[PDB]
Amino acid sequence: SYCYNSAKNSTVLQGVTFGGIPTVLLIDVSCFLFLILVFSIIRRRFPWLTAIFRLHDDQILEWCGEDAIHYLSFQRHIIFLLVVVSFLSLCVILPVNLSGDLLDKDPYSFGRTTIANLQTDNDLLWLHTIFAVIYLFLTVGFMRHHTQSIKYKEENLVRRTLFITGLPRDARKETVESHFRDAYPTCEVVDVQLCYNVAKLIYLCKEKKKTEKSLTYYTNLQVKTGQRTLINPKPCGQFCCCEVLGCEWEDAISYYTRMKDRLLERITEEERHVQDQPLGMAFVTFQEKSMATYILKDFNPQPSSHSRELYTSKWTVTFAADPEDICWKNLSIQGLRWWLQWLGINFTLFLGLFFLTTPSIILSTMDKFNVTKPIHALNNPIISQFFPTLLLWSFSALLPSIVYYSTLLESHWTKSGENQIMMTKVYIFLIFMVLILPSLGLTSLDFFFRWLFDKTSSEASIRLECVFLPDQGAFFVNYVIASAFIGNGMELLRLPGLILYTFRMIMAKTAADRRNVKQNQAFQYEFGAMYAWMLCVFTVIVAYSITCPIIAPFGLIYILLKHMVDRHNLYFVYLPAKLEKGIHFAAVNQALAAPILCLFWLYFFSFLRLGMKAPATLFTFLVLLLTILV
Repeated sequence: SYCYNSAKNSTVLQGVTFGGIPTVLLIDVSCFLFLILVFSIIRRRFPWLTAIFRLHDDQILEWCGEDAIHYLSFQRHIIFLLVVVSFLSLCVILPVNLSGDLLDKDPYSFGRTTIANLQTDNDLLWLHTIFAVIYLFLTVGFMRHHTQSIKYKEENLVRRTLFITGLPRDARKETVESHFRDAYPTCEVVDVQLCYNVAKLIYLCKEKKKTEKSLTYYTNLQVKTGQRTLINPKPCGQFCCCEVLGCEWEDAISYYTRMKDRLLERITEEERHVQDQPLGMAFVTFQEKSMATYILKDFNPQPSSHSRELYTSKWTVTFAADPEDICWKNLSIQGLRWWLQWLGINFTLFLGLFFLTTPSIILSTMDKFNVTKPIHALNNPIISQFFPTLLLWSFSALLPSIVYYSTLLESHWTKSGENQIMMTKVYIFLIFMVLILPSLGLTSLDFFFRWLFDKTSSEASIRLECVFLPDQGAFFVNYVIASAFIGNGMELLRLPGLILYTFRMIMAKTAADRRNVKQNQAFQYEFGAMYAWMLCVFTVIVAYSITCPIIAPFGLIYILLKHMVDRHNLYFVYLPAKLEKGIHFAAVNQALAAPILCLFWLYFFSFLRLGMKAPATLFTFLVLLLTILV
């Protein structure tokens, strides 16, 4: 007498053969091995497994980048934490999940190993919650240790210049200087430089420099070949093989000369206009940092004779960044528009997340909507267990470039806030794209299915105690394996990278041009992107640790697959480390979110299964609140 009672001589449809995890795994590893085979061929063109069998931790610091050492230290800390949690979870909590009767002890159903196979009116889930908290301390300790592995000294002394926003457009340098003298007589200013709408000027000068580089290339090509080169200036104009209306061929030197002259005219126009358009922005540099900091905490003000006309109450004052990194070309989009521009991008990118992950989930349950005909209808094990998973992984792989385009479009101010904020906005969107939003989606899908089939269609309401993801949450398990074998081997071969390789070698000017292109063949290692990827998959793993612990070992494999691969990725192909120390600290403050999410989702599923009447729900609420506050 347990959930999934029966149908008329047809059993049930929701059950799956061990969530289909083995077969996809086999398929996955096959592709992985397939990829590694190609890898060998690639390395025979541009086994080396003995290298990873032989790599050591001294030569990497001896010659390669310094920050790669901290990245590998974080990788080692994560692998140790994951192996500890795997051997601590599969030992106790898997037998605890198996010691229940909601799945009727069916032979090869995934749900028998998940939290779904656990009585709601029990005390064993207390262990869950206890388990769900001890992780924190464990993880915290490990993360704390990793901090002591880098212990970067806090030195960011760029504080002699203050960036001030909210100044009136009619403000003058003399007036603001007099205001600072009056409000802060003990504080003396060396220089005030008002910011104007130069942005448009920057943009034009960037296009001039691009045009000149192009002109110099075609002039040097003529001089070398004696031939005039015709070009098509339309998008994709290289692929225009035929004189069709819209594929006009022009002389390259004549085109780029005319473009340069038109850009020069517009630059000279804009240079006259530059003052007329101030931003009400200001930079105030100082002899000493301490007076600037004094003004800063004072604002975080002292009246002057020039307080009223300068609208001092509307100013926002911060420490000015490095003058060589501040994006002037993105400073003209200040004001509420920027804030609106904010919502003008992420939200639509948010609406992107509903159009790439929701498909996959649908293919996961495209055969589980009739909630009847329960006679082994299911689907081919290739699809609905693997194909949606691979599709989700591929969309996640395409996401970081989309986030790069979005961050460029939203036009931030400081270049420093273009990689740390980049990593944060890739990690958050990845979490919202694989872990939280898809899980909520298919949990609500199971709610719909249960309302369609379980005791509601016949005479009553929903028996909500046995509510869980369809395939009993097998899907993310596949994802982890899809991120471990096919995903990691795929990342090893860098198919976007090799596509760029082939697309740059095929499209050229001369057949024998192997000298060029190869100069930019290798690219800088994007520590932010790979940190965000590892943290996204780690959140997917640890989030379902107290729940559906079969993922816990599989995710371990992932990080191992990652570890070795990134070692190779940090020795042979990709460039050495260059990034700053802030990214690693942010990544340290990133893994702490995974067990918090795990606690939140354990509480969420417990509250979904059983109401708030039981003291367990109240205990989960209070403990989640206190750990979140701390």
